[PDB]
Amino acid sequence: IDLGRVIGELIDHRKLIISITSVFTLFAILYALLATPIYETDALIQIEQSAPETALLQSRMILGKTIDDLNLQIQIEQKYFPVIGRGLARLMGEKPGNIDITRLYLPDSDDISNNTPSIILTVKDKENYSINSDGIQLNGVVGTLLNEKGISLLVNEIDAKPGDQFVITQLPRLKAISDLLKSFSVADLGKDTGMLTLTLTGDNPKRISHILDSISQNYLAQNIARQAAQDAKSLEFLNQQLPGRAVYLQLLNRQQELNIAKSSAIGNVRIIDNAVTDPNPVRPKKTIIIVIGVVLGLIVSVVLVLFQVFLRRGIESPEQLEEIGINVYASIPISEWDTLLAVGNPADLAVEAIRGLRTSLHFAMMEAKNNVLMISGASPSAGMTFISSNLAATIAITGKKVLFIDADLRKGYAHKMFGHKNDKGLSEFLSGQAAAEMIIDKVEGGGFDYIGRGQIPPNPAELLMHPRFEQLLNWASQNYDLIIIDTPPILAVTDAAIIGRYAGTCLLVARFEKNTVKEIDVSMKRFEQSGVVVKGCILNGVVKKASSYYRYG
Amino acid sequence: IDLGRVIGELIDHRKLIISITSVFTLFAILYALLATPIYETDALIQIEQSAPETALLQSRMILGKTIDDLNLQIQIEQKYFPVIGRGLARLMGEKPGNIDITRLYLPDSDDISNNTPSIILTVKDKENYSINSDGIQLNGVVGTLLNEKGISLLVNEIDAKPGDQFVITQLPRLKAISDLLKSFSVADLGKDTGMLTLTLTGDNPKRISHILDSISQNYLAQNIARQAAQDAKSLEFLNQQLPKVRAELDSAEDKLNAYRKLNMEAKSVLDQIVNVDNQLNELTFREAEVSQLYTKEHPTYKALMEKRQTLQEEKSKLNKRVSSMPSTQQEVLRLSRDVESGRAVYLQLLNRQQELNIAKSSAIGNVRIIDNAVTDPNPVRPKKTIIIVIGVVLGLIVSVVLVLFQVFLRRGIESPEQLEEIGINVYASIPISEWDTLLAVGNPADLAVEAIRGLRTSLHFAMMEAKNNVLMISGASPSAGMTFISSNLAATIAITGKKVLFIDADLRKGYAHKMFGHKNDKGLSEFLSGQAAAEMIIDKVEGGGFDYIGRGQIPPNPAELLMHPRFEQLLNWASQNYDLIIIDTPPILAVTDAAIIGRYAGTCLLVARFEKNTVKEIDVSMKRFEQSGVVVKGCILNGVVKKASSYYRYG
Repeated sequence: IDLGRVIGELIDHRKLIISITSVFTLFAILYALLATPIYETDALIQIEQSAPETALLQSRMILGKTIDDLNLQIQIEQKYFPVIGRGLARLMGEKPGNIDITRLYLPDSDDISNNTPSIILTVKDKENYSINSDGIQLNGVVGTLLNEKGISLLVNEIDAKPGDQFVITQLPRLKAISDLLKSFSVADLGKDTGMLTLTLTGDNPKRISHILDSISQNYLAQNIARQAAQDAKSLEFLNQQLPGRAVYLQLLNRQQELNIAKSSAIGNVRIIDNAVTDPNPVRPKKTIIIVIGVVLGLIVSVVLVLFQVFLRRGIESPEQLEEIGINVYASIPISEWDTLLAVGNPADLAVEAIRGLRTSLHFAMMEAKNNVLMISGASPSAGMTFISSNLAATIAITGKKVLFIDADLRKGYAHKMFGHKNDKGLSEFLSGQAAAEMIIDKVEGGGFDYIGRGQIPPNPAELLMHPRFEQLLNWASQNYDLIIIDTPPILAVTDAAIIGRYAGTCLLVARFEKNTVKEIDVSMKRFEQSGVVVKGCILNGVVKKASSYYRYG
Repeated sequence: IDLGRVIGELIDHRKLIISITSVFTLFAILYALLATPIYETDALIQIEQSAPETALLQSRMILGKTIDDLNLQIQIEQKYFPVIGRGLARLMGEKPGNIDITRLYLPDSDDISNNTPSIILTVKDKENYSINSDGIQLNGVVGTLLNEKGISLLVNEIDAKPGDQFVITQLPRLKAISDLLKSFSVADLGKDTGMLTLTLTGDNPKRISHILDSISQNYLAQNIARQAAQDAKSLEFLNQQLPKVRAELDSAEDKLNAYRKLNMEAKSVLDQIVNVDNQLNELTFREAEVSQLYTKEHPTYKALMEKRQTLQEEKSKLNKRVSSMPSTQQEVLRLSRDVESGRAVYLQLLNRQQELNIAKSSAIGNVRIIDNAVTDPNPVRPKKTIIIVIGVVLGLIVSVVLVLFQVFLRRGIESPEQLEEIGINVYASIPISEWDTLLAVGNPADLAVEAIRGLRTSLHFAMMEAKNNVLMISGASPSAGMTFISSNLAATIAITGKKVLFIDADLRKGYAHKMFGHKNDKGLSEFLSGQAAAEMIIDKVEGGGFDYIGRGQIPPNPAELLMHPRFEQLLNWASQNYDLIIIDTPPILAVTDAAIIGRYAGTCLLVARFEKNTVKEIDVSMKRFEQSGVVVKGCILNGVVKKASSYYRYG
C-alpha cells in the first residue's frame, strides 16, 4: 500500500486507470461541446438607495409587462429527437431554426397537469407550413391567420429550412414570469451608487438583448408613471370635485400646476447603456468541467482500485506462508498452455520450476521413513494433479522408476488425461476384485507407472482404511524408487488424513490467488490432529509478474 | 533521506541540477526579453463622492465615444511569422512599423465565427501599397481611397520600411470597447476626494496617452454639456425631430411591405452606403459640438472635414456603382437604403436625446482636468527580475522533485553493508573497468584486476579446510558478470603457479568458449552425453594459462544431463589432477542447474552487479540454495562504480 506499491499497482493497472479516466474525460468533453451555449447580456441603470429597486425590477408587474410586450409565453424550440440533437446540429455548423409568432391562441386545453398545450410546426417551405396538434395537421401560410378548431395562429417570417419540427408551448403567464425571473439578476456594486447592473442570461443571443431592453424600458416608463400617478390621483379627484367660485379658480390654479407636471415628470432612473450581449458564452463553462472530468475519473479510479486491493484475500507471495512457519518448497509459475507439459514443452517456465522442486524434494526426501510422497491440494482447482503429474514426469526422465497413484477416489481424472484402461483402477483393487498387477499402467509420455482410481466407489474413506492399501504401498515402495499419491483436500473429506499415515513426505498445493492462508493453516492443523506432519506447501499458479523465474537461453 | 548525503548526491547530480535550472533561467531570460513591453499612463481628474464616476467612466457611453473618436476598431500589427518576431525585431533596435487609417471598410463578411474580417497590407513604398484580402491584391496609394469589391480603405502616412506586412482587423465595436475597458482602470486614492486617478495600460506609448486624453476630454465635454444644455435649443430640436424621423421610418417599412407583398454586389454596396451614411450623420452632429467647443483651425475640426471629404468620395463611388446595376436591383436598393438609414438615424437620435438628458440630472459642477495623461517610460510588464527569479526557483524545485524521485526510483544494491545486514559475507567489491583477451592478462595493473587478486587472497584463506578444492561461482542473474570475474580470477590464480581448471557448466547460454578461443566440438555437454572422453574436452587458454572446459553444444536437457554421474566422476578426477576448479553455473532464480552442481562444490559464491541486482534477488537465491542443500559461502559484489569503490591506483 506504500507509495512504491501504489505506483507499481498503478502501472500494472495502467490500462484500467487510463481507460476510466479517459472515458470520463470523453463524457466531459462531449458534454462541454454539446451543452447549449448560454450568453449573458448586461445593462447599466443609474439612480440617485437602490435597495427597493433591486426588488421592484424583479416584481411581477415589470416582468409581466415585458412578457405581454414580447409574447414570451409563446415558446418556440427546434425539434431534435435525441437529447443531444441540438448540440450536434450546432457542432455541424447548421444555422439554428427560428420563427416569429406574433399571435398565438391554442385550443386552450389548459388541464390541471398539462396546462401547457404542446403543438408541433412542420415547415413545408419558406411560405406555407403545417401544424399537427394531436395528428390533425392544419396546413397554413404566413400572413393569413389560421383559425380552426379553436386554434388561432398568426405565424410569420418562418425560417428557411423546411421539413423541420417546431414545438410550440403556450405556457402560463406565471410560468413565463418565473423562468425569466430565474434568469434575471440585479446588483449595485457601489452599495449606495445609483448604478445597477442588470444581467440577463439565455441561449438565443439576439433575443436576450431585446428582452433586457424591454425590461429597462418598462422600468423607465413605470417610474415616469408613478411619480406622475401621485399627482394623477390628485388630478382625478380635482376633476371629480369641480363644481366657492373663487375657490374654484384656486382649484384651477392647482389643476394647471398638476397637469403639466405629469407630462414633465421624467427622472430618477437612467439607462446609461442599453443591453448588449457578450459574444462569449458564460455557460457551459469549458475548461472547468473537463478538469472536473479528469479529477472525477482520477478519484473514482483510485477509490475503485483501493477497493479491489482490499477485496482479494488469497495468497500473494510465499513470504505470507513462511510467516506462519510453512516451508514453501516451490513457486510454480502459471504456464500459458492433453499430454503432459513436462513432455509437450519441456523447456517451459512452469517445468523449470518443477525441476527446481524436484531437486529441493530430492534433498528433503532423504531421511524420510519411506519413499512415498503424498501431495494434497488445498482445495479443488489448486492444480494438485498438474503438479504431481509433471513432477512424476520430470523425475521419470531422470532415470528413477516412479509410480503415480491417483488416490482421489471421489473425482479423480488422471486416467482421463494419461490415456487409460478404466477397468481395474485403484478402487477395484481395494474391493479385492483386482490384483496388484492389473491396476498399474504405463504412461508412454512421461515414462512413469500410473494407477488410476477406477470406478467411483460408494464408500471411499471406508475403502482407504482397508489393509490392502498398505500392502500395495509396501510392495510398491520395494519395487519403485518414488511413489506419488494424489489425495482429495483435507478441508472436504478425510481421505488425505487416512493416506497420510503411510506417507513419508506430505505437501500441500496452494493456488496462488484462490486459496487463502486460512485454508492452508487449517489444513495443516487438521493434518497434525490426525497424526500427519505436513512437510510444506507448493505454491502454484503464481502469476509471471510475481514469479522470479524467467526464460534463460 | 538526510542532509549529509542530500548534499552528497546533489554534488553528484550537480550536472543535472545546474543543467535544468539553467535551462529554465534561459527560458525566463528569453521570455523577459521577448515579451512585448506594456506601458501604463496615469491622468488626474478633479471634481468637487466620485463613487458613481468610477463606474460612469467605465460605461459603454464614454468609452464607446472614444472608440468612435479615434477609430479604435481598426486594429493593426506588424506581421511576424514567428511568435517572437516582434520581440527580436525590437531587440535588434528596428523601429516598429505603424500606419494610419482614417477610414476602413472591409467587405463586411462578419460571419458568426470570423466576425473579424482580416486583411494584410503589403507595403510597396512610402506612397503606394498593396492589400490582399484572400489573394486579390489591390494596389493603392495614400490620399485616394481604395473602393473596390465592397472594400473601402483610406490609409495615410504609412511607415517607411517597404515589403512589410500589416494585418488589419475591423473588430466590432463591442470588442473594441471590452478590450479598452480591460486595460482601463479608475481609482480615487482618497476614498472621498475629488481626485480620480485614471490609468490606461498598453504597448504603444503614444497611442495610450492619446486614448486616455480622449477619455478624459469626453468626460469633461459631457459635464460641460451639463452647463450648456439646459438653455440649449438642441433639446427642443431633438424633441420635435424624433417624431418626424420615426414617421418616415414607419413610411419606409410600409413601402418595404408594399414592394415585398439577391445579387451579391447589391448587398455589398447597400451595407457600404449605409455605413457611410451613418458615419456622415454622426460626423455632422459631431461637427455640431466641435464647432463651438473648439475652433476651425484646430486640427480636430480639420480632421472632421477631411474624413467627410473621404466619406463623400466613398458615397460618390458607391452611387456610381449603384447606377450601373439593373433597376430590378436599384429599386430594392433605394428602398432598403431609405429604411435602414432611417433606423440608423432613429437609433442615433434616441442616443442623442438620452445623453442630452444626462446633462440634466448630473449634479457635478466644474470637472477640471488637472494634468493631461503622460506615459511612464518604464514598462511595468513584463516585470524584469520577477519572472527571472521565479525561473530560478522553478528550476530548483523541479530539480529537487526530480532528483529525489530518481533516488526513490532505483532499487538495486548500493553498498556491501546492504548485503552484510542480511548476513552475507561479501568477499570482494570488484570495481568497474573502462575496457577480447582476459583483462587479467591484457591490462594486469587495472583496478579490477587488483581487486580480483584481493578476492584471490581472501578465498585462499576461506577456501582451505573446505571438503574439496572445487569452487562454484553463480551469478545472481544474467549480465551480472559471472564469467568476467570467474575468468579473471582463474587467470590470477594460474599465474601464481597453481594448476587451474575452468569448467563452464552454463549449458544453456554459455559463451566462454566464444571468448577464450575454442574448439567448439566436444565441450562439456558432449561429455555428459557419453560421446566424448574426459581428456578430449580439456583445452588450454594460452593467455591465462589455465585449463578450460567449454559447454560445447547446447543440449535439449541441461538439468537432466547435469544429474548424470559422469559429472561426479569428472569432478572427482579433476580435483585430483588440479589445484583449483572453478565452475560457472546459470542463475538459481532462472534454472535449477546451480543447485545440482552445488551438490559437489566445496565453496559456492554469488556474483551481484552493483546497481542491477537487488537485495531480494540475493536473499532469495541464497535461501533457494539452502533448500537444495547447498550452502552459499558468500557474495561477490561486482561492477561497483569507482565513486563507491575504495580501490585506487597505487604506483
